[PDB]
Amino acid sequence: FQLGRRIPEATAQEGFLVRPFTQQCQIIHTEGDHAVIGVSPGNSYFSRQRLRDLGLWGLTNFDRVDFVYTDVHVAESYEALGDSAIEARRKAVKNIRGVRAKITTTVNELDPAGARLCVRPMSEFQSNEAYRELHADLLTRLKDDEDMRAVCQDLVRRFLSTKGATATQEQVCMDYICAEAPLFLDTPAILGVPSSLNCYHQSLPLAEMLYARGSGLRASRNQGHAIVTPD
Repeated sequence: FQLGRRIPEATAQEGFLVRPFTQQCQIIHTEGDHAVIGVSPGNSYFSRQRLRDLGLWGLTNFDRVDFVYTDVHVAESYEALGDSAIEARRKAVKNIRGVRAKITTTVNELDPAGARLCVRPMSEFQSNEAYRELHADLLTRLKDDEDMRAVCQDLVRRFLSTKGATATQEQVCMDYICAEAPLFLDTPAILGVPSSLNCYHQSLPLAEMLYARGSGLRASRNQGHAIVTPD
């Protein structure tokens, strides 16, 4: 249930349906500067074949493509689901090795020279100054603004109710989403590209806020989101 006025529909491209979240995201998709293909560890959707298909779709449609796999708050999520701390870390380490390796093989196969397609962990952005400024700003607004925070908690509970939940599961999920958020706000600032489309096979839980009309916390005018699913 999207809140904008001319909701884009999906365009079929190299085996995917690409659905930009707003009309302005569709302009960014058409610019073809940059895509982030976010990848979650422990998620069987990201098979070797699906990653290859994504990487081919990406290089066909953008000048540059960055696969970014989430490697932060993974052990914490497994603990919040009931694993011991030791076993949560064991499984996080295993799932993070598997997704890193599948992506790395993909990228070596498609772009041996590392010219257009790159993979990196989400934690690598912790030393990026724009990422750090985006993250701190987001945390400060949540701390300072309880109405904005309440909207984000509702969006977290909606997202968890699909995948009820405890306070701990909510808090860890908020942490996990806050850590990805700078790439959903301003990948152009973090990666130095003209514009960027942040792509996933489900809409981002905070999309309704970050890509909305009005004012508040909003993604950069050069940042877009698309939902990208197999045709």
